[PDB]
Amino acid sequence: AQEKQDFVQHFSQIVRVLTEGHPEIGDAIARLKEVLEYNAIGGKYNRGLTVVVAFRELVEPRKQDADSLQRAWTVGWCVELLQAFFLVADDIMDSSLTRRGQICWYQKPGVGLDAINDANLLEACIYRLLKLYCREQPYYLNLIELFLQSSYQTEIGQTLDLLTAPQNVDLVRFTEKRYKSIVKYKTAFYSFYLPIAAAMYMAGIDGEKEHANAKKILLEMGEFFQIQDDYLDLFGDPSVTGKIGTDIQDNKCSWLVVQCLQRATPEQYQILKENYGQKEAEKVARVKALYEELDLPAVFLQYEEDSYSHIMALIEQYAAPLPPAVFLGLARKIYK
Amino acid sequence: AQEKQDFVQHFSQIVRVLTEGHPEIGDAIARLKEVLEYNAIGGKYNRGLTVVVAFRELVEPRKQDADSLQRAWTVGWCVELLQAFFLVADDIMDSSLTRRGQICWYQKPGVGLDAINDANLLEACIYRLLKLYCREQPYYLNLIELFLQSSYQTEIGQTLDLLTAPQNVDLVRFTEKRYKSIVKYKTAFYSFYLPIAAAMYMAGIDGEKEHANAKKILLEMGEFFQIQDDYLDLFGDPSVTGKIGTDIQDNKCSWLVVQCLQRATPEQYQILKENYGQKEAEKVARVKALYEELDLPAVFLQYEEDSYSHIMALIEQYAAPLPPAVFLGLARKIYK
Ligand SMILES: Cc1ccc(-c2cc3c(N[C@H](Cc4ccccc4)P(=O)(O)O)ncnc3s2)cc1
Ligand SMILES: Cc1ccc(-c2cc3c(N[C@H](Cc4ccccc4)P(=O)(O)O)ncnc3s2)cc1
Ligand SMILES: [Cl-]
Ligand SMILES: [Cl-]
Repeated sequence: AQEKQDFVQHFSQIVRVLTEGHPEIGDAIARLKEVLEYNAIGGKYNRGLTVVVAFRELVEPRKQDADSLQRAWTVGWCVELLQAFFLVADDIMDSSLTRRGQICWYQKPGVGLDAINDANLLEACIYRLLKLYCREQPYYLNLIELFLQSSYQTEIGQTLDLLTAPQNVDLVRFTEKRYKSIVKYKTAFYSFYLPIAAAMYMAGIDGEKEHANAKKILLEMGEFFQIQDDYLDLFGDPSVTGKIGTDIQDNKCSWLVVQCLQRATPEQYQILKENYGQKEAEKVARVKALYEELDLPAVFLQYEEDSYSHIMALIEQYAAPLPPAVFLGLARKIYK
Repeated sequence: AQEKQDFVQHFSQIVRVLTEGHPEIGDAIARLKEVLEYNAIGGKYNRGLTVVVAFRELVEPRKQDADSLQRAWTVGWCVELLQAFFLVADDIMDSSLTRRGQICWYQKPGVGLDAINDANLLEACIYRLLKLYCREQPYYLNLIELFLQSSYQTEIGQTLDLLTAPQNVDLVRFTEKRYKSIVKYKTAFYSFYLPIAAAMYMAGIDGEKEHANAKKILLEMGEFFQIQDDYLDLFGDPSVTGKIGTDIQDNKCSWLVVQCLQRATPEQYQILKENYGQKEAEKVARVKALYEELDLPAVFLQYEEDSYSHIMALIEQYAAPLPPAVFLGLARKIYK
């Protein structure tokens, strides 16, 4: 909330600029506006904010002029638009209903599958903003390359997930090797690496060793973030989190299920194969209870402590010559 | 067919390279292969070929080494991948059934809406190929900018079309101003301008006057191409064309309907408002017949002659200092 204020006020500009002497596309543009208003707003904006906070921590207080700052808030919003893009499109693919307690864009009367083209525009906006605000800067190409690669990392990932978890009831697919691989591609690169990485390029730090080291820390934070994300879906107090859960109820390849699958006598595979993915609550319950009887909440605690220790070693070994404050900023947030 | 041979043999490489020491994404990559094989192949490859033919016509026979040529066949394939991307995604949005006489990707058993992520990968491949083959070249950024802008031109366009023509039976929307605007954004930039424009950049011709002039010729060729595309859907002998038509049968904003709407007594608006968009053949027929009784086939002939004259004036006035052979190559094809 120290720099969240200005970030969200700058949105109104993002839209002003994306929406304008080419008269008869005017209507398409109208609709672009509606799209962004509804789909870019209403999150907690952490990823986009990471770019701003990191940019401030990374630069000479000298070279942080109004223009510099203009570009940090933008490239921050470019990340929130990348996300909206995956989110709109995944929500169609998963046949989701709500998101941020609010009806999904594609479920709205009159949108439906038009949401496909809408998502594509969310993505297109990224590269419009980069041209409008950074075409001049030494790191212009680096930012295009980054976003593009982050998109591809993410898409490869979603493909893996879909292949793993048919919305075709199968647990043989749900392995640790595979789960780590899904999380890395689908959530970790775009959620942890993209934003620090963007800030670094903006700072003129483009050595692929520096990035090699930053990615290493960040990708592991990404694993924890998701593994914690999967724990809370079930056991996390829904008021503390802000969501009912459908990890079991929707045949997801959770961390939970992966670890239960690693730790279960055949007689237990069945009770899981019997009620994982069912709509009935009676069924949703007799997995939860199996998880509880495998002390998995306790196995999570064990992983959280290890993970934590490890992030700090990685920060110790690889943050240099960046301020650890970049990493500890994130670590603080995610280890709540 | 003079240079179509090598173009289609080079595909096999395109795939070899897009699909490879990161072991557990291996499956996602498998699937990418399936995606491209099925969706990049089976067209007539005109747009991608335009890049190759234009590259040859545009360069010093000196500077056309194996490497140069390697990059022309690629950036040609980059265009065929852009198209596959719009095509897969539009075919979902339109609830289409077949395409190239062949079941659409999304209708295949096990694909469905996963086709969304599949289309996104088709698009991602463009930028992988550009990095793999051109990162070094002076025009690398120009080609990224071009493709990105061509994507956005196209998406803006599809948005306009969707807004115009709810798959909501309305003719008031179907105007000439609007039709020209749909065709320009949705089909003309990516089909005519992208490929000549790509070849020019590859040739080191990047002046925005040169491109200003090339786009002018090409966008008008784009209008004709589509306007002819809409004529043939109905009256075009389906063996000469290679498609049954559902321009009327699917409430499309055709050239036909636009011109019939411009030329019709109220008593005729009704007969159109009565049977445009109906599945029944009896209904599909009593529009066709209205079109015939408005001598629209004859109005098409009148437009084809004018259009033709005009393309040549535009070529006369704006081709320089490019070989007219670049433009007359296309004009020859499209004016069949
Ligand atoms: C780079 C980066 C850094 C921090 C975060 C955080 C997300 C988050 C958060 N998420 C919400 C959902 C959620 C995720 C994980 C745990 C609990 C709730 P949403 O996506 O509805 O804003 N909730 C509470 N604190 C945090 S911190 C994300 C990315
Ligand atoms: C830049 C550019 C230049 C020429 C073409 C052509 C397409 C085409 C063509 N299309 C087929 C469909 C069709 C379009 C227009 C008229 C008749 C058929 P498809 O997309 O199944 O390959 N058929 C016959 N000749 C041609 S020439 C496209 C782009
Ligand atoms: Cl400046
Ligand atoms: Cl070379």
